[PDB]
Amino acid sequence: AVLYKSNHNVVYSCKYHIVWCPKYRRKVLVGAVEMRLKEIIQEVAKELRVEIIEMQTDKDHIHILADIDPSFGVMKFIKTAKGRSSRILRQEFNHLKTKLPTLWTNSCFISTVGGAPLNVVKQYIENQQNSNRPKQKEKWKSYVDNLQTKAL
Amino acid sequence: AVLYKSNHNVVYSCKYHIVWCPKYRRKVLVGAVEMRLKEIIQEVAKELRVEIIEMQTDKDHIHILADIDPSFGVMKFIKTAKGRSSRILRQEFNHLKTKLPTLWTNSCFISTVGGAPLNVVKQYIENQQNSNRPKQKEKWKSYVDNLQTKAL
DNA sequence: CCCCTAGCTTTAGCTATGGGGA
DNA sequence: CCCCTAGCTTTAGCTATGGGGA
Repeated sequence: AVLYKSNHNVVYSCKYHIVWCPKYRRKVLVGAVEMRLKEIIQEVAKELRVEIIEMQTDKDHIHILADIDPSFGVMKFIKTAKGRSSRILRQEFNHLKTKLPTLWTNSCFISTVGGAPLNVVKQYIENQQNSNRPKQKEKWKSYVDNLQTKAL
Repeated sequence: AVLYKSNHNVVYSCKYHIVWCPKYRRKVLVGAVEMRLKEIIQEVAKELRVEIIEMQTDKDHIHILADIDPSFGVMKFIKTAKGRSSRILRQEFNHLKTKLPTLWTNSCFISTVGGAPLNVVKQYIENQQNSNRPKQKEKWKSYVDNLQTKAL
């Protein structure tokens, strides 16, 4: 959910808007291709532990709203999503192979999305331990334990 | 400024709120230590091409609003920021070395910030080339040349 | 900005805060 | 969640989508 926890002690929420277009901004992302593209991206996300919040395509581009573990790195998810989908789709639909040198370009757009944390930041500080005493360890455990994670 | 470009062809704006607290949430980020802390983080940001939009400490924690090249990785800026400041600060002020086992903890808070792209995404797509014709190469070069970068 | 090579997956087709440069 | 180990910088003191587990 909105606020995750690293496998260790990193408290985060890293949502990214990602957008990239086919070679020549070709309008191939429709029908069969559009469907498989979304499926392939889905498999990559689960595998790379990326939370696809939203995802839609519109002929000459794909728009993804994703949550990504800051330790992992947005470009790793993109590298894979673009690389694989390109190999698969070009294998599945030949006009994507015979008419284009590649499926994608070396470009892509990325923007961080989120609003002023304010209170979330206050709760984070307040719950850090201020000693090794029992109460403190309990305060912290209760805090992080009540956070979302990304297994698989 | 707000919308940058990679050394290659990545059009981005990745802003992050970053917060970490001293070990034990000790209120040591004041006076001399606070000043030197900000100075150190300023040097690490410039060395790592990280843009510090805003920074402020407040006794028991430092708050940073940074813009980082998506291909660089948030944790590399934090690793160096926490890592170096700790080494230096504990070297310059002994009460930080004798009274604490480390300066920081293995925790930190990270949240992406920024609103929906909407029009910025439309302009991104509209300026992708749709062919190798000269006009398209001009439209594109023109677009990317009119974007911010991070030299040094 | 381009193209070239490394690096790694998808072993094709993508990124590298990559690199060098009429 | 903890602690251990390795990696890399600050060669101390931090992170690793790290690892393993009363």
